[PDB]
Amino acid sequence: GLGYGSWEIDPKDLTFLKELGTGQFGVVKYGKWRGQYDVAIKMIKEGSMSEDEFIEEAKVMMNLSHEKLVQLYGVCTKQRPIFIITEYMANGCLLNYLREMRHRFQTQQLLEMCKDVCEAMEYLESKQFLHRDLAARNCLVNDQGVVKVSDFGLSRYVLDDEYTSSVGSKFPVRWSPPEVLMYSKFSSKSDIWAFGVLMWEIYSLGKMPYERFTNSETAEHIAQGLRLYRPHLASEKVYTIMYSCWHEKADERPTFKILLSNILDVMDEE
Ligand SMILES: O=C(c1ccc(Oc2ccccc2)cc1Cl)c1c[nH]c2ncnc(N[C@@H]3CC[C@@H](CO)OC3)c12
Repeated sequence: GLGYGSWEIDPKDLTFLKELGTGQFGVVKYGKWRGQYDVAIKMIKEGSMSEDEFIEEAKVMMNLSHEKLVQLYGVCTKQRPIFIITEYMANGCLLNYLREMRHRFQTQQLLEMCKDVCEAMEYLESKQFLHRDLAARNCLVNDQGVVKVSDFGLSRYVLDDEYTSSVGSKFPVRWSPPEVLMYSKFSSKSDIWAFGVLMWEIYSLGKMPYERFTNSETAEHIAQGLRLYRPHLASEKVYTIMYSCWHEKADERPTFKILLSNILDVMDEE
Protein backbone atom coordinates (compact mmCIF):
# COMPACT_ATOMS: atom_id res chain seq x y z
CA GLY A 1 0.00 0.00 0.00
CA LEU A 2 0.84 3.65 0.60
CA GLY A 3 4.56 4.12 1.01
CA TYR A 4 5.64 0.95 -0.92
CA GLY A 5 6.83 0.59 -4.55
CA SER A 6 5.92 -2.54 -6.59
CA TRP A 7 9.32 -4.06 -5.64
CA GLU A 8 8.78 -3.34 -1.91
CA ILE A 9 7.27 -5.69 0.67
CA ASP A 10 5.92 -4.38 3.97
CA PRO A 11 7.86 -6.32 6.56
CA LYS A 12 4.84 -6.11 8.87
CA ASP A 13 3.20 -8.69 6.58
CA LEU A 14 5.87 -11.26 7.51
CA THR A 15 5.62 -13.99 10.15
CA PHE A 16 9.02 -15.53 10.95
CA LEU A 17 8.83 -19.27 11.64
CA LYS A 18 12.32 -20.91 11.46
CA GLU A 19 15.95 -20.00 10.99
CA LEU A 20 17.45 -21.77 7.96
CA GLY A 21 21.03 -20.54 8.01
CA THR A 22 23.54 -17.88 8.99
CA GLY A 23 26.71 -16.78 7.23
CA GLN A 24 28.83 -13.95 5.95
CA PHE A 25 25.98 -12.19 4.10
CA GLY A 26 23.28 -12.63 6.69
CA VAL A 27 20.67 -14.89 8.15
CA VAL A 28 17.97 -16.70 6.15
CA LYS A 29 14.56 -17.46 7.65
CA TYR A 30 11.44 -19.38 6.62
CA GLY A 31 8.16 -17.53 7.18
CA LYS A 32 4.75 -16.60 5.86
CA TRP A 33 3.54 -13.52 4.03
CA ARG A 34 0.04 -12.33 5.05
CA GLY A 35 -0.41 -15.47 7.08
CA GLN A 36 -0.63 -17.87 4.16
CA TYR A 37 2.14 -17.70 1.58
CA ASP A 38 5.46 -19.49 2.25
CA VAL A 39 8.51 -17.28 1.80
CA ALA A 40 12.23 -17.27 2.45
CA ILE A 41 13.61 -14.09 3.97
CA LYS A 42 17.30 -13.16 3.65
CA MET A 43 18.46 -10.54 6.14
CA ILE A 44 21.43 -8.76 4.59
CA LYS A 45 24.40 -8.11 6.89
CA GLU A 46 25.17 -4.44 7.28
CA GLY A 47 28.16 -3.37 5.22
CA SER A 48 28.17 -6.51 3.05
CA MET A 49 26.32 -5.23 -0.01
CA SER A 50 26.07 -2.25 -2.36
CA GLU A 51 22.45 -1.80 -1.32
CA ASP A 52 21.27 1.08 -3.53
CA GLU A 53 22.65 -0.64 -6.63
CA PHE A 54 21.05 -3.92 -5.57
CA ILE A 55 17.67 -2.28 -5.00
CA GLU A 56 17.70 -0.75 -8.48
CA GLU A 57 18.59 -4.16 -9.93
CA ALA A 58 15.84 -5.82 -7.86
CA LYS A 59 13.36 -3.84 -9.97
CA VAL A 60 14.71 -5.71 -13.06
CA MET A 61 14.82 -9.03 -11.30
CA MET A 62 11.11 -8.69 -10.34
CA ASN A 63 10.35 -9.13 -14.04
CA LEU A 64 12.32 -12.36 -14.39
CA SER A 65 9.99 -15.30 -14.00
CA HIS A 66 10.56 -18.87 -14.96
CA GLU A 67 9.48 -22.08 -13.30
CA LYS A 68 13.11 -23.18 -12.75
CA LEU A 69 14.32 -19.82 -11.41
CA VAL A 70 13.84 -18.97 -7.74
CA GLN A 71 11.28 -16.16 -7.73
CA LEU A 72 12.12 -12.78 -6.18
CA TYR A 73 8.96 -11.53 -4.45
CA GLY A 74 10.33 -8.19 -3.24
CA VAL A 75 12.64 -6.39 -0.87
CA CYS A 76 12.16 -4.64 2.46
CA THR A 77 14.12 -1.40 2.09
CA LYS A 78 13.00 1.07 4.76
CA GLN A 79 15.07 -0.29 7.68
CA ARG A 80 18.27 -2.11 8.39
CA PRO A 81 19.08 -4.84 7.84
CA ILE A 82 17.30 -4.94 4.52
CA PHE A 83 15.42 -8.10 3.59
CA ILE A 84 15.18 -10.04 0.33
CA ILE A 85 11.94 -12.05 0.07
CA THR A 86 11.85 -15.05 -2.26
CA GLU A 87 10.28 -18.33 -3.10
CA TYR A 88 10.76 -20.94 -0.32
CA MET A 89 12.58 -24.12 -1.34
CA ALA A 90 11.93 -26.69 1.36
CA ASN A 91 14.72 -29.13 0.54
CA GLY A 92 17.43 -26.49 0.79
CA CYS A 93 20.70 -26.06 -1.02
CA LEU A 94 21.41 -28.39 -3.95
CA LEU A 95 24.99 -28.99 -2.83
CA ASN A 96 23.87 -30.28 0.57
CA TYR A 97 21.11 -32.35 -1.09
CA LEU A 98 23.56 -34.06 -3.46
CA ARG A 99 25.85 -34.95 -0.56
CA GLU A 100 23.11 -36.80 1.37
CA MET A 101 23.78 -40.40 0.29
CA ARG A 102 20.43 -41.60 1.66
CA HIS A 103 18.69 -40.29 -1.45
CA ARG A 104 20.30 -43.07 -3.56
CA PHE A 105 19.74 -41.07 -6.68
CA GLN A 106 19.19 -42.70 -10.03
CA THR A 107 21.09 -41.18 -12.91
CA GLN A 108 17.75 -40.19 -14.48
CA GLN A 109 17.16 -37.99 -11.42
CA LEU A 110 20.62 -36.43 -11.81
CA LEU A 111 19.95 -35.64 -15.46
CA GLU A 112 16.62 -34.04 -14.53
CA MET A 113 18.45 -31.76 -12.08
CA CYS A 114 20.78 -30.75 -14.91
CA LYS A 115 17.79 -30.08 -17.16
CA ASP A 116 16.06 -27.95 -14.51
CA VAL A 117 19.17 -25.74 -14.25
CA CYS A 118 19.67 -25.65 -18.02
CA GLU A 119 16.08 -24.47 -18.57
CA ALA A 120 16.57 -21.65 -16.09
CA MET A 121 19.85 -20.67 -17.71
CA GLU A 122 18.38 -20.75 -21.22
CA TYR A 123 15.73 -18.34 -19.92
CA LEU A 124 18.36 -16.05 -18.41
CA GLU A 125 20.39 -16.18 -21.63
CA SER A 126 17.24 -15.22 -23.60
CA LYS A 127 17.01 -12.12 -21.35
CA GLN A 128 20.75 -11.38 -21.74
CA PHE A 129 21.09 -11.81 -17.99
CA LEU A 130 24.34 -13.36 -16.76
CA HIS A 131 24.32 -15.41 -13.61
CA ARG A 132 28.02 -14.70 -12.91
CA ASP A 133 28.34 -17.33 -10.11
CA LEU A 134 26.57 -20.49 -11.22
CA ALA A 135 27.39 -23.49 -8.99
CA ALA A 136 25.50 -26.16 -7.02
CA ARG A 137 25.85 -24.03 -3.86
CA ASN A 138 23.66 -21.38 -5.63
CA CYS A 139 20.82 -23.75 -6.51
CA LEU A 140 17.90 -24.78 -4.30
CA VAL A 141 15.53 -27.76 -4.19
CA ASN A 142 11.80 -27.60 -3.51
CA ASP A 143 9.58 -30.13 -1.73
CA GLN A 144 8.92 -31.91 -5.06
CA GLY A 145 12.66 -32.35 -5.75
CA VAL A 146 12.72 -29.68 -8.47
CA VAL A 147 15.98 -27.77 -8.68
CA LYS A 148 15.90 -24.01 -9.27
CA VAL A 149 18.63 -21.47 -9.87
CA SER A 150 19.17 -18.83 -7.19
CA ASP A 151 21.47 -15.87 -6.48
CA PHE A 152 21.48 -14.84 -10.14
CA GLY A 153 23.59 -11.71 -10.65
CA LEU A 154 24.05 -11.17 -6.92
CA SER A 155 27.84 -11.22 -6.97
CA ARG A 156 27.81 -7.78 -8.59
CA TYR A 157 26.71 -6.22 -5.28
CA VAL A 158 29.15 -7.94 -2.88
CA LEU A 159 31.57 -5.52 -1.23
CA ASP A 160 34.15 -7.96 0.17
CA ASP A 161 37.16 -7.99 -2.16
CA GLU A 162 37.99 -11.62 -1.24
CA TYR A 163 34.90 -12.53 -3.32
CA THR A 164 35.19 -10.11 -6.19
CA SER A 165 38.21 -10.86 -8.26
CA SER A 166 40.16 -13.94 -9.33
CA VAL A 167 42.83 -13.60 -6.64
CA GLY A 168 40.43 -13.54 -3.73
CA SER A 169 40.06 -16.51 -1.46
CA LYS A 170 36.37 -16.60 -2.05
CA PHE A 171 36.40 -16.10 -5.85
CA PRO A 172 34.85 -19.10 -7.71
CA VAL A 173 38.10 -20.21 -9.35
CA ARG A 174 36.89 -23.80 -9.75
CA TRP A 175 33.83 -22.65 -11.78
CA SER A 176 35.73 -20.18 -14.01
CA PRO A 177 36.99 -20.51 -17.58
CA PRO A 178 40.56 -19.57 -18.58
CA GLU A 179 39.57 -16.17 -19.95
CA VAL A 180 38.01 -15.19 -16.61
CA LEU A 181 41.07 -16.32 -14.64
CA MET A 182 43.54 -14.75 -17.08
CA TYR A 183 41.89 -11.42 -17.87
CA SER A 184 38.47 -11.08 -16.28
CA LYS A 185 36.50 -11.76 -19.50
CA PHE A 186 32.92 -12.52 -18.35
CA SER A 187 30.30 -13.48 -20.90
CA SER A 188 27.51 -15.90 -21.68
CA LYS A 189 30.30 -18.40 -22.26
CA SER A 190 31.66 -18.09 -18.70
CA ASP A 191 28.15 -19.08 -17.46
CA ILE A 192 28.32 -22.02 -19.93
CA TRP A 193 31.66 -23.13 -18.45
CA ALA A 194 30.24 -22.91 -14.93
CA PHE A 195 27.19 -24.93 -15.98
CA GLY A 196 29.47 -27.75 -17.12
CA VAL A 197 31.17 -27.71 -13.73
CA LEU A 198 27.71 -27.77 -12.09
CA MET A 199 26.79 -30.87 -14.15
CA TRP A 200 30.04 -32.41 -12.88
CA GLU A 201 29.05 -31.52 -9.30
CA ILE A 202 25.65 -33.18 -9.77
CA TYR A 203 27.07 -36.39 -11.26
CA SER A 204 29.78 -36.45 -8.58
CA LEU A 205 27.19 -36.23 -5.78
CA GLY A 206 28.56 -32.91 -4.60
CA LYS A 207 32.30 -33.48 -4.62
CA MET A 208 34.43 -30.34 -4.79
CA PRO A 209 35.67 -29.81 -8.35
CA TYR A 210 39.45 -30.44 -8.52
CA GLU A 211 39.21 -31.66 -4.92
CA ARG A 212 42.91 -32.54 -4.60
CA PHE A 213 44.11 -29.15 -5.85
CA THR A 214 44.24 -25.67 -4.35
CA ASN A 215 42.62 -22.79 -6.26
CA SER A 216 46.04 -21.75 -7.55
CA GLU A 217 46.78 -25.27 -8.80
CA THR A 218 43.34 -25.42 -10.41
CA ALA A 219 43.98 -22.19 -12.30
CA GLU A 220 47.27 -23.58 -13.59
CA HIS A 221 45.68 -26.92 -14.56
CA ILE A 222 42.89 -25.36 -16.57
CA ALA A 223 45.01 -22.67 -18.17
CA GLN A 224 47.31 -25.59 -19.44
CA GLY A 225 44.28 -26.97 -21.13
CA LEU A 226 43.56 -29.76 -18.65
CA ARG A 227 40.06 -30.53 -17.33
CA LEU A 228 37.88 -32.34 -14.85
CA TYR A 229 37.33 -35.93 -15.85
CA ARG A 230 34.31 -38.18 -16.01
CA PRO A 231 32.28 -38.81 -12.88
CA HIS A 232 31.56 -42.48 -12.44
CA LEU A 233 27.79 -41.90 -12.65
CA ALA A 234 27.99 -39.97 -15.94
CA SER A 235 27.48 -41.94 -19.14
CA GLU A 236 29.71 -41.19 -22.11
CA LYS A 237 26.97 -39.03 -23.61
CA VAL A 238 26.48 -37.07 -20.39
CA TYR A 239 30.22 -36.56 -20.10
CA THR A 240 30.34 -35.27 -23.67
CA ILE A 241 27.77 -32.62 -22.78
CA MET A 242 29.56 -31.31 -19.68
CA TYR A 243 32.94 -31.47 -21.44
CA SER A 244 31.62 -29.38 -24.35
CA CYS A 245 31.20 -26.52 -21.87
CA TRP A 246 34.96 -26.43 -21.28
CA HIS A 247 36.33 -25.66 -24.72
CA GLU A 248 39.39 -23.43 -24.44
CA LYS A 249 37.87 -21.15 -27.09
CA ALA A 250 34.79 -19.51 -25.62
CA ASP A 251 33.10 -19.18 -29.02
CA GLU A 252 33.27 -22.94 -29.50
CA ARG A 253 31.22 -23.60 -26.34
CA PRO A 254 27.51 -24.28 -26.87
CA THR A 255 24.60 -22.03 -25.95
CA PHE A 256 22.12 -23.04 -23.25
CA LYS A 257 19.54 -23.78 -25.97
CA ILE A 258 21.94 -26.27 -27.55
CA LEU A 259 22.80 -27.79 -24.18
CA LEU A 260 19.11 -28.21 -23.41
CA SER A 261 18.54 -29.98 -26.73
CA ASN A 262 21.47 -32.28 -26.01
CA ILE A 263 20.22 -33.08 -22.49
CA LEU A 264 16.75 -33.87 -23.87
CA ASP A 265 18.34 -36.16 -26.49
CA VAL A 266 20.15 -38.08 -23.76
CA MET A 267 16.97 -38.32 -21.70
CA ASP A 268 15.24 -39.90 -24.68
CA GLU A 269 18.18 -42.27 -25.37
CA GLU A 270 19.11 -43.31 -21.84
O1 LIG B 1 18.98 -18.55 0.70
C1 LIG B 1 18.00 -18.15 0.06
C2 LIG B 1 18.08 -16.88 -0.61
C3 LIG B 1 19.07 -16.72 -1.59
C4 LIG B 1 19.22 -15.55 -2.32
C5 LIG B 1 18.37 -14.49 -2.07
O2 LIG B 1 18.49 -13.32 -2.75
C6 LIG B 1 18.55 -13.36 -4.13
C7 LIG B 1 17.86 -14.32 -4.90
C8 LIG B 1 17.97 -14.30 -6.30
C9 LIG B 1 18.77 -13.34 -6.93
C10 LIG B 1 19.45 -12.38 -6.17
C11 LIG B 1 19.34 -12.39 -4.78
C12 LIG B 1 17.39 -14.60 -1.10
C13 LIG B 1 17.24 -15.77 -0.38
CL1 LIG B 1 16.00 -15.81 0.81
C14 LIG B 1 16.82 -18.96 -0.03
C15 LIG B 1 15.77 -18.61 -0.83
N1 LIG B 1 14.81 -19.53 -0.74
C16 LIG B 1 15.19 -20.47 0.13
N2 LIG B 1 14.48 -21.55 0.51
C17 LIG B 1 15.08 -22.39 1.40
N3 LIG B 1 16.34 -22.17 1.88
C18 LIG B 1 17.02 -21.08 1.50
N4 LIG B 1 18.25 -20.91 2.01
C19 LIG B 1 18.95 -21.89 2.86
C20 LIG B 1 20.09 -21.16 3.57
C21 LIG B 1 20.84 -22.10 4.42
C22 LIG B 1 21.35 -23.25 3.58
C23 LIG B 1 22.03 -24.16 4.58
O3 LIG B 1 22.34 -25.33 3.86
O4 LIG B 1 20.27 -23.89 2.84
C24 LIG B 1 19.50 -23.04 2.00
C25 LIG B 1 16.46 -20.17 0.60
